[PDB]
Amino acid sequence: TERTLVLIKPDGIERQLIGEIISRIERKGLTIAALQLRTVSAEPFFGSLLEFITSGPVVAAIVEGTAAIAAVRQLAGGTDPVQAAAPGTIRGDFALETQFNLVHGSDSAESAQREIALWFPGA
Amino acid sequence: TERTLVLIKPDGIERQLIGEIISRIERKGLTIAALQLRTVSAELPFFGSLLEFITSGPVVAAIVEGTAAIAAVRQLAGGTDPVQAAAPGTIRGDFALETQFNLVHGSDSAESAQREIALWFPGA
Amino acid sequence: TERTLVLIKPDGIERQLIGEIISRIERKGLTIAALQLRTVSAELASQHYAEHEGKPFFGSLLEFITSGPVVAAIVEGTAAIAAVRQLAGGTDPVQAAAPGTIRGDFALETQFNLVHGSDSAESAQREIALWFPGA
Amino acid sequence: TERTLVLIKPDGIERQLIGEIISRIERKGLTIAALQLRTVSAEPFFGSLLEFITSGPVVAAIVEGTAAIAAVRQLAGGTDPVQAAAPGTIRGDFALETQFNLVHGSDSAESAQREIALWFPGA
Amino acid sequence: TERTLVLIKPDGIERQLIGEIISRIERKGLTIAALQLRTVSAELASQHYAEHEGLEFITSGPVVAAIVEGTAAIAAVRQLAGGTDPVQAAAPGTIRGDFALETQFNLVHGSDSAESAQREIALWFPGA
Amino acid sequence: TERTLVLIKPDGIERQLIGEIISRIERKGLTIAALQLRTVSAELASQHYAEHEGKPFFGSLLEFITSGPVVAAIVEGTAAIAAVRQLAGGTDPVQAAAPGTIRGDFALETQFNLVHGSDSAESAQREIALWFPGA
Repeated sequence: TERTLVLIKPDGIERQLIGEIISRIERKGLTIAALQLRTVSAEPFFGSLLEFITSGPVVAAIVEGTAAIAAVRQLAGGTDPVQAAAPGTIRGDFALETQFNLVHGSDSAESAQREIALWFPGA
Repeated sequence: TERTLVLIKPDGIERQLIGEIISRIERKGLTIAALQLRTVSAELPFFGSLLEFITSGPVVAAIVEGTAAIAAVRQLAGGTDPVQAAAPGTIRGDFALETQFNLVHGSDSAESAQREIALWFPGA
Repeated sequence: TERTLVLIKPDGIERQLIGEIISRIERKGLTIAALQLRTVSAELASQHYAEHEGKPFFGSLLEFITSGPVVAAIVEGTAAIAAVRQLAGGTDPVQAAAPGTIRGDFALETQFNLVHGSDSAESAQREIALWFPGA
Repeated sequence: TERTLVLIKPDGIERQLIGEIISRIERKGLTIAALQLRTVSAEPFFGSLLEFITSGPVVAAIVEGTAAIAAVRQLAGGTDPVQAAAPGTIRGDFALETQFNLVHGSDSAESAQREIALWFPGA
Repeated sequence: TERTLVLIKPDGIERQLIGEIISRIERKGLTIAALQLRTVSAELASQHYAEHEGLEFITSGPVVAAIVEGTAAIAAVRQLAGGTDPVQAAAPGTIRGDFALETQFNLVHGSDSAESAQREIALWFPGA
Repeated sequence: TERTLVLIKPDGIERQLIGEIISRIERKGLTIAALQLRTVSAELASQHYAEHEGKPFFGSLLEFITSGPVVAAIVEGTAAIAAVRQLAGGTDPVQAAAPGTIRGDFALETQFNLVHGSDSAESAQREIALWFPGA
């Protein structure tokens, strides 16, 4: 039904949490339509590879399923891992501060459209 | 103590989540007092019937008991809509995407639990 | 595809390991064709363990299996019989059960080794006919 | 950065949840800076070993990391495990009533400083 | 320190076991140096399975290919995957022993030697 | 019925696997009778590894075990000694440790194999008296 772009941020990779994050997406009922470990370099940031991340390794993925956009953001949790993110979310269970909150998901069908076109051309 | 009836809906059985759902119940501190995989045929106001809270298909019925069992099960299960209502950390919040296929049902009150238990587990 | 009978014995119920045990069966790719928590009557216990009559441990097996409720299930799928035995592990949870099995991960001694699975095709048919005559 | 005191109450030890509770602290990004299984006898109760626990075995730990105090309270959940603790917390996932809610974490920076000096002198 | 090729076979994607398989690789202490979900073509499948000279399952659905790196990565991955037959050979606690039932659908593949690791990596991840 | 000494070596502490290791001991049915995170003194190191003195690698053992904190524990229960060795797995995490063990699932090489458990009843008594004098 819906498609959303999810990024596992560099801190998520450095902490060996790639599979744990994918598992929570998969058990939610969502499917991994695209997946790739990427390296993003240095050099406002709207529509670029650095829009939601700092330069470093990142895992991009197209997540597909019913209500995928809203469900991914549900799984991820609020921005601040302690102040806003609910327990049981990726950020609530695994993160401490906003600067290193592990994951990003599209915030709208509008964003998912361009984001997916940016990271997975022709998808 | 306290008793409530749980149903693992057909979508929960199809997705191989029987043990996962029971595990969450047990780790909460609740005990499985009864348990049975059932089949329910299509019956053509659904109150007090086997199809009250489920559609036609296989289902696992279970009596769960323990302190605050009724509210505890409702907490573990989560709100109706697994994305807009169910909190993360719940069965529905963690494993489901749409209301029609939200995996589980738990009695919402003592009188419901009493009625549903006698239906699915006569004599218990 | 095959069918086998799985028993979660009273110690597995007492330890609230029902979900964990069923989870290991499901993730293995096997399906639960029948499932029931029940108490074992003296008659059924003597039927289930008929092969052990005359052996010194026969009496204690009957006592234990009737000491508390069990969970019986029919597990179905490709090579279900051998797959369940693999998941369960060897008899002695420490000296025989490999790590990663139910007994290897959760049990310490033989008389409290949590689960049982039919040991062969003939036993599977015999035990299913006994525990689930309608299946 | 911060440090807080965690107690695993006797009921948490009885239910064999020491590793589970410690596991949830570590996967949050926090570190166990000190740890000890203690026995506490029975003797208001402010500043004493029995302030947040009844007599019985207890596991005391110093938990360290960014926002450690608030993070541990988040992981633990509200007092009543069913009416207050959120799903995905230790109490929301593992406990049923306030009398046996498994775990305690310092509720403030002053409590952490005070509780740490009591359970781990010289720390 | 070694590199090895890991393939999550089409049955592994279908059963939504990508994260579970990668989790076991990571907790073992190994790192994911490359990762990609992709569809396998006839040409590539013939190169990978060129060892069988005497209509392929690898081209039915997508697969996840990955380079896994770390100390004794090659042997460690084989240990994690388990023997070929998930019931008769794979040890409990392995990917196959815990999640699979028959050789036809044993979920995952890992390079069986240093030589095959280099040939498989050069085939699936040229330029890596 | 038995007690054994369990060490989470500095690499197990560095990798934040304390809870994972304790969980595997607990779910096996074993109990934690003693538990403490501590730093190993020079004296304690030479005492724990005294059986390796004179060997060339004796210096590397002392340096590693004092390179960072450890968690020491007394694990108790039926067959606790053999059960802990079962959970930990063989020495080499890849070539000897079985899948499903602590070393088989989390470690790659011998010098960083995370945990140690007493290998016999004599060793258990000797190691407990050294690490937990009052126990």
